[PDB]
Amino acid sequence: ETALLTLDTLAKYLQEKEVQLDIEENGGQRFIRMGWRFEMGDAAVLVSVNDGPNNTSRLEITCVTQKTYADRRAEVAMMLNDRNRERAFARSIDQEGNVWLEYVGFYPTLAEMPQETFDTLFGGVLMHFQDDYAALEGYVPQEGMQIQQPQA
Amino acid sequence: ALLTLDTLAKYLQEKEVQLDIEENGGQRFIRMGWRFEMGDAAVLVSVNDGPNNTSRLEITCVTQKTYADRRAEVAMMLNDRNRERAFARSIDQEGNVWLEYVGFYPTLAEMPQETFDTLFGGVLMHFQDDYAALEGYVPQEGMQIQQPQ
Ligand SMILES: [Br-]
Ligand SMILES: [K+]
Repeated sequence: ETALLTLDTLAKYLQEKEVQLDIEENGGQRFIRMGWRFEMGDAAVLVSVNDGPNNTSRLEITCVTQKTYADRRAEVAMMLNDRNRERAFARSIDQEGNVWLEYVGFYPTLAEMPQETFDTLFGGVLMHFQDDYAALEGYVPQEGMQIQQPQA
Repeated sequence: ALLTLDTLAKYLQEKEVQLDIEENGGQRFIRMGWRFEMGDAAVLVSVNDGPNNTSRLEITCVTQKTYADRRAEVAMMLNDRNRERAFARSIDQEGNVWLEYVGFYPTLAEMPQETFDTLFGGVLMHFQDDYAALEGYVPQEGMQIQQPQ
């Protein structure tokens, strides 16, 4: 009804789920920074809302592994390549070997952004990232991977 | 002007785009061919209405040129672009190159023509950039200068 796409609206949604976060600023652009501890390793999660021309804004969510895989770079690139076609989101491995998963959505500026939609999107990003992270780490627990993992 | 496939097709048709609406599986989608200076492409658009009152808007471009002989090199090139630029690039087993946009919206979200045109334009521009890099494109042929008349 009244919640629009702004960094403060998304921070509130994250706070409401008791996610610990800080709001930072580089250049002119503010962003939300979060740490996240997955079963198989730690990660950074970033969120920003960037305005553009033509009254359109970009919601960007980014996950990056703390762990690095520089010694398996070609192998990882091909694994991520196949997921980039079959699934949502954009994965890559950088020169240092950290693995990234990114989301970019384009919205009319100050579009309605309901809590349910953001939670679905955000949860979706984390679940896809966790799946890739589990594959890199060869993590395949007997009980199966928990769909909902604590930031802890 | 809500997010429905029919709305998006109206926006494209308003811009004189040639398109067909098709059904595969249970999902309807818009199918288009696109001509770039360095090669042709398939361009697909769908709106998939999912759970938690959230829908996915998907826009996909696929090169008709193929790069299977260069698969590893292309994969690394796309990888680096996937880190630094919008959207998700990949190369498939046949060697065709894909660029995907997958956006999440409240179901039946407002989707003004100005935003869709910016989004759709941005996808095409990014894909053209990648296609140009793959092909090493340089304008090869000049303007014919003979006038009307
Ligand atoms: Br993406
Ligand atoms: K998916």
